Amino acid sequence: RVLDVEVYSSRSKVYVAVDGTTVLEDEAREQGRGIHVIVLNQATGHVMAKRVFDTYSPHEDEAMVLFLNMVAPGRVLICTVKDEGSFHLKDTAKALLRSLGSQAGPALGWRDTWAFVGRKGGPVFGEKHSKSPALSSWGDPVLLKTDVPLSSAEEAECHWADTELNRRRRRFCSKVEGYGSVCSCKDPTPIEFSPDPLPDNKVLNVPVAVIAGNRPNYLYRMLRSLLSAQGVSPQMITVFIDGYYEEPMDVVALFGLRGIQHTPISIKNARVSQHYKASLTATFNLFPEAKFAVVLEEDLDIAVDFFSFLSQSIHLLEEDDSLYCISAWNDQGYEHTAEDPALLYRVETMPGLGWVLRRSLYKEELEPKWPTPEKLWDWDMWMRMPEQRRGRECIIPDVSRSYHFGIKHKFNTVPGVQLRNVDSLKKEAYEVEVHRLLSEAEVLDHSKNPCEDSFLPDTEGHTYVAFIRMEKDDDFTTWTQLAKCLHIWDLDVRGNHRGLWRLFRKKNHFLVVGVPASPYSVKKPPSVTPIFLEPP
Repeated sequence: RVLDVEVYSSRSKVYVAVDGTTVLEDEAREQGRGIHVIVLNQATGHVMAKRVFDTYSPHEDEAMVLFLNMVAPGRVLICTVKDEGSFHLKDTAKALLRSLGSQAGPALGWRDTWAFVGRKGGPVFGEKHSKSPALSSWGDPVLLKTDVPLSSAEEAECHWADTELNRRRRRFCSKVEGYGSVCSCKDPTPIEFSPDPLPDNKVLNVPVAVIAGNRPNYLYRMLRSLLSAQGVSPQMITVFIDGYYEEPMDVVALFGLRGIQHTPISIKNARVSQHYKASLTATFNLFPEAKFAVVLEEDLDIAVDFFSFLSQSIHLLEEDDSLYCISAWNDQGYEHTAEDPALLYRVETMPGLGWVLRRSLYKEELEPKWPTPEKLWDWDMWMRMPEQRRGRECIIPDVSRSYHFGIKHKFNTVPGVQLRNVDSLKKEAYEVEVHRLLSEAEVLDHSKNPCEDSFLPDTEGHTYVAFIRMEKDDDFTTWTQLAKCLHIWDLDVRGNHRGLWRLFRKKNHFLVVGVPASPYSVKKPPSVTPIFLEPP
């Protein structure tokens, strides 16, 4: 058979139509702006992808050239511009549009209305161009009646060997486009992974909760990092999606993981908060013998040794009840302030971004008092308030084991790292080592400037101390200002332990103590006057 595709380019609206039923409209007044790309398979005409690219605005043309390159060849692409798409098209995008046999596309100019439907890899089916006769005038709205030959059920599909990876590959690859080489006949990229097994692994039977929304592109990247991490048990992973969006679920099914959907109790940050609640209770219901639960969000890269790092450290959670969590994320650990991968800290905060929650804490304290949907509080800020944290601390590594790729942070690439002196992070033993470190550490010149490298001797390996004005345990004026000029996280006050911040400057360990609030002011010579910085 053959498909009557109807595409339409206009000033304020834009639509497509596949055998009588239009699968995308957009008469909205301020939005949708740029080229709209819709993608429908070549043997049934089902939509596999829907896109918008603001090439009226800079650099979205680069998003489009990428995406069209990720679309499998043979595939009928339809384009239909509205409002304006010329302004930042650039030679590269016009070149790709030429490649797909479009000639009115590469010559697209100011506020033109242009519609193109055609096959990727030839040939062209219908192109329709409209020229803006004046610069305030626009291309007369265009409508393009093309009939599009339907291919065999066999020529649209990729004939791989019948491995059931490739069975789930085909169920994904025939449903959504834009994921590229995972859906390409030749050189098909892997859909399961061969992570080196971690021996002595204590995190075997800890569930992994993946908190995801309608960002399938992020979640695909996330899961590939995760299922590649040393010692993963995909059995224990379940991806909680907040909504009934099918594309994020198809990515879950592509890797063959367990996917839970949740009806969005809204609004805003309350809505995220309720998804976290729902997902957490759900994880402990799917795994009632589970003492802990790993919580990862979909916008995170998972370091190679992430489960190596948890297995070594998780005994601390049950042996030390003054611990709130274990986190993979050092707020202060950027590439220039973090160095030791074997090293661990205690901090009086709850960083999130890949963390371990203990079952007892959740069902005995947190879940009963979890904020109602009426209140628009961030879940993590609420978990960091003293009624929830109750003065407990979180284990973090100096080099993080998660990377946040949403929308310069140091991230561990070395695998199978042996953490040093793990048991020295129980409450009292950590205090032993802290004092130990201040007794061996060389005090600095506190009349020299702390914001420049001049502050630290030109050396590597030594450990140093600086003292800053912290009048109360609530006075972070000087530290916030300090934080800014070393170019690390500055907004809120993170990584403090009894008034002590641990960081690295110029490959040397570097200790900041707030005087007099911190109980470590005892280590400060009377000669030294505590450093103080004011803001504006």
